[PDB]
Amino acid sequence: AVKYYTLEEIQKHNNAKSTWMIIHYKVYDITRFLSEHPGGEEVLLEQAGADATESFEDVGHSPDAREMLKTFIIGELHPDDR
Ligand code: HEM
Repeated sequence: AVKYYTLEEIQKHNNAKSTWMIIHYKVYDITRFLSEHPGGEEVLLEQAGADATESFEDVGHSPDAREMLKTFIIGELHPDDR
């Protein structure tokens, strides 16, 4: 079963030492990619600990980027927060 994380817990992972993000209700820990993102680290920090779905789609990420995203998954957003 997937683990659920609350928005309350996810918001605590909002800096360079630990960055989590929600994208389409899936929760990712991208801390280790913060310095390797082709779009740079600052745009990730700007939305660290939050739902970045809209920004991820608006930028227009490639299929390869979406396959890479799967490698950072840790769970899904708790339903009380959906
Ligand atoms: C945490 C999951 C994310 C992953 C795995 C990811 C991955 C990537 C990859 C692989 C690229 C290279 C081009 C491509 O393949 O599309 C890229 C480019 C980029 N990303 Fe992300 N990204 C993520 C989140 C974001 C977020 C949240 C933002 C917005 C704040 C963002 C903004 C950008 C920008 C501006 C570029 C470069 C411009 C572009 O080529 O149009 N990315 N990202």
